[PDB]
Amino acid sequence: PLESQYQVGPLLGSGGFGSVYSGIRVSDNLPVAIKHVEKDRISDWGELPNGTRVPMEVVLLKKVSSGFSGVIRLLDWFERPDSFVLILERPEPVQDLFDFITERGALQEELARSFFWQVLEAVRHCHNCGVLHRDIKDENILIDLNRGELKLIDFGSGALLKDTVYTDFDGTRVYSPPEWIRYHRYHGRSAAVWSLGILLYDMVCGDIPFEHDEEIIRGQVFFRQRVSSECQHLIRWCLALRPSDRPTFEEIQNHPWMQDVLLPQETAEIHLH
Ligand SMILES: Fc1cccc(F)c1-c1ccc2[nH]nc(-c3cncc(O[C@H]4CNCCC45CC5)n3)c2c1
Repeated sequence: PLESQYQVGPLLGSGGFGSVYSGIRVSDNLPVAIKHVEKDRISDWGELPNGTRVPMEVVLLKKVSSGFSGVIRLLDWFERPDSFVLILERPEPVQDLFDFITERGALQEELARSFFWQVLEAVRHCHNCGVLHRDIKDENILIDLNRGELKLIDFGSGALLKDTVYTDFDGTRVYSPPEWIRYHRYHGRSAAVWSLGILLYDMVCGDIPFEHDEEIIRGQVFFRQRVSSECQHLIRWCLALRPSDRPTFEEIQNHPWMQDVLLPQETAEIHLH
């Protein structure tokens, strides 16, 4: 079942998401990632078209898993007595964006643009498929270093997308919007756009803009690195205090800072190889 089909490799890491291992699919030597989650730690359950009780993460991944490569593909999954196991794709060589930024510091704007654009395409794809990630951040983005392609990972804090208010949140606090901090209420799209402003700031400054609740609520952005005025403007727009003042995905991608994006392969050749 799981035992024979996959050869298990080293532990890649563990956290709120559970424990993830490197691995190889025995049949064709396909590189994979093997993710284990205990049932006790799963608060958010969902149901398949089969009518089967699984972790919401499995529901969400199946809804977004198609030829589009901006989201990590779910290859298979298994239930065990006290856990679920997910077999996910694994690009090779790969590095998560948090580690990449830690090593480089602030990213050049051309590179940040390419990366941010790909994140946007991936988030739009999720939203089109009825899925809200709810934990967009550097740690949850992988870079395929050869192709220069980014992938979203870890849908364990996600939800079905809806147009009504959310009153639960389980993502990362420092990426969460002021309406959550103050009222424990938010809407999907506008909260996602706030997290994208935090992410963009992180890319171009090398760290997140806010640490404490009061800074989030105050929403005053200070630039610690040299950042173009157009990029500063896009960031401040994404981080508007009122949800309804934030741009739509379309407005973000039509913003002047976002024009003439590099292709992924060009991005790898210039910045990654
Ligand atoms: F294979 C890898 C090597 C180095 C870093 C990586 F992130 C990976 C990798 C490759 C394929 C993957 N598919 N899914 C994951 C995954 C899923 N959920 C969580 C998660 O967390 C990792 C990324 N941020 C830091 C913590 C982490 C354990 C290392 N990865 C995945 C990861």
